Amino acid sequence: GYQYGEYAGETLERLITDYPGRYRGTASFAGASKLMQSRLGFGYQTSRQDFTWAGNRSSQNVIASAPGSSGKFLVLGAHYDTYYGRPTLQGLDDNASGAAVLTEIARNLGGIALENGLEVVGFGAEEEGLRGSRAYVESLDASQRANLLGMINLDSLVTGDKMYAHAGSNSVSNPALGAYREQILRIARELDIPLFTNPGLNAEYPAGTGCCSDGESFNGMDIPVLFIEATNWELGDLDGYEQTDNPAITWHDPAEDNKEVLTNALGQERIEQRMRDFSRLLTRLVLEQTNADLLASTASGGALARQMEDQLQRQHQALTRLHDRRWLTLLGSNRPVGSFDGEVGAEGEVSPDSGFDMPGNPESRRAGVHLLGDYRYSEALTLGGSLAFQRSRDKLDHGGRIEGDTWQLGLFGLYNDGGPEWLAGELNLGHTRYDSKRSVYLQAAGGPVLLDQRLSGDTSAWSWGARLEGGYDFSFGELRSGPLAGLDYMHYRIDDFREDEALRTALGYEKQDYDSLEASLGWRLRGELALGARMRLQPYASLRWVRELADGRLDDMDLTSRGDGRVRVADMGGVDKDFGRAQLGAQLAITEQLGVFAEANSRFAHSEGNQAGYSLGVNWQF
Ligand SMILES: NC(=[NH2+])NCCC[C@H](N)C(=O)O
Ligand SMILES: [Zn+2]
Ligand SMILES: [Zn+2]
Repeated sequence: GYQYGEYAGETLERLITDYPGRYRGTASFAGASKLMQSRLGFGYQTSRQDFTWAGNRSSQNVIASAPGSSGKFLVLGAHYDTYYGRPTLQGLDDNASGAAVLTEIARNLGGIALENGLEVVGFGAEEEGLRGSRAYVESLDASQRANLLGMINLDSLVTGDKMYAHAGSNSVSNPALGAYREQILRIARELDIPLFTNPGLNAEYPAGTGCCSDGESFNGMDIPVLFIEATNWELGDLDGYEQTDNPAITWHDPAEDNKEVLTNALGQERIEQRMRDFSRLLTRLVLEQTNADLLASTASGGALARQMEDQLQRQHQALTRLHDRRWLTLLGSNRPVGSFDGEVGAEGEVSPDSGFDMPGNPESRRAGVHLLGDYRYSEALTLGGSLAFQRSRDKLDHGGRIEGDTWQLGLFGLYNDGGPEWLAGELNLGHTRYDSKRSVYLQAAGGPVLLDQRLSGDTSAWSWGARLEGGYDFSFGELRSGPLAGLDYMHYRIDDFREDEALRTALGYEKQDYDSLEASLGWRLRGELALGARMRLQPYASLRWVRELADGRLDDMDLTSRGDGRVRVADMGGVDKDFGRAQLGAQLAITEQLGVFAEANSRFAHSEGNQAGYSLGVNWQF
């Protein structure tokens, strides 16, 4: 997509060349307004609103609106009108740059969900005595004025060497009025964007505040106001009229303010760079202010929490698969009770990136240690334990990464009287420690990177539960296979953790107390192909369905952003409660003690959820 400000440059060129000399009662003005609406119409319900003042005098202003859940919109006003006594002559410095940056911001916010709506307003006939802004405020009713979260104004975004962003003249009463001024100062400081403010040297104007722009009408209410202009308050009468210390001339007039003249005197690189800086700065300000960044961060946090729960369930399903391999081994050559029968080994797993489902493209890989041991008399029932370690570095998108060491303790008892029928049981306990590193990559459709922040966090989550399986089967030849039924239960608990990073996008999680009840039914296989003097392969595969009787995994979490702290409901999507998983592989025995394996587990659902996974490990039975 287009970089930061390139689209602003394109729309500036179109505005200044195709429709120069835009003023009230002009066909060029109508063409310019049509162009203005056409530029920012992406993702907006643009609707020009004609107004009148003093009878015959009338004009119109472009309004682009984005629906907001909170019902309080933020207004980005910037007129596209030139001086009245300047017909058919391009006005660049006056507000062409402002209009270009405004359309740039409107497009960069297009297609983005916003908790607070954005109402990009392109004013007109402003040079005629602020008619557009006053008429817009007049059209506002009590509800709109109550819901005016704030106002941002643009004007003369090129000529001024040092850019400024000063709040309204009403900042003297409420010290908190200049909230937008403070936010834009913070963003400019954090993005290496030089942005001063009003020095307040002149007593005629309030310190840190501007005047004589669109927000003169918005000052009527105690709402944040932000004038964004490029001037030079340390030069001339300290009122910004001499906006540039360069030779140049300086304001809107026929004799100056032309594309070629500005390019020759101030350099095209300067105008382009200032337009890019304004685009990026205001895009970040609108993101942080309309809480669109908070909405994106909460959406990414919901995705991260869902993926963390999926990682925990994947780890415990890997533990149960290890138990299943041990049971496969145990179902043959029962051997005398007692003696030495402990087992140990390392197991690894590679998860293909084809799982998808979760928004982060979950490419994962598992590895770790595990222990085993089991003996009991009568050779029918044998109960034993296991001590497992696992570190599944489930990797998100845009550099996101989740990883956690895990300790697992299980007690399982396998019962078989030597016949076709068998049954068993199982329990588990897991004390993992996630090191969350998620990414919040928010960008417009075809637009540049609006914001790319990486959060970090540390959480410990416990998990317990129970399990049991069994069945019976016949066999043709040396290989057996038949129906197996099982019950899986795990009451995961993910403790609340707050992100270490101090940003707006950092989140504050909550305790997750949810249970998964995977009732199952399927078919299994088990055989022995003893090719070689010591090798005895154990083919085995499964095709079993699962139907949850409960939530399975938490759907919606109450999250609060560190920037604001309000209660935000984040949706992690639906929970696939109707699917089935399949297994495949075999187990080798290099000797009586050593033995490798290669199991592939592949959850399959026809509607949504097709996770896949491979695994290879070696057991030293000693
Ligand atoms: N001292 C100032 N605030 N000067 C800037 C005035 C800009 C003027 N309202 C315009 O739109 O062209
Ligand atoms: Zn002007
Ligand atoms: Zn202006």
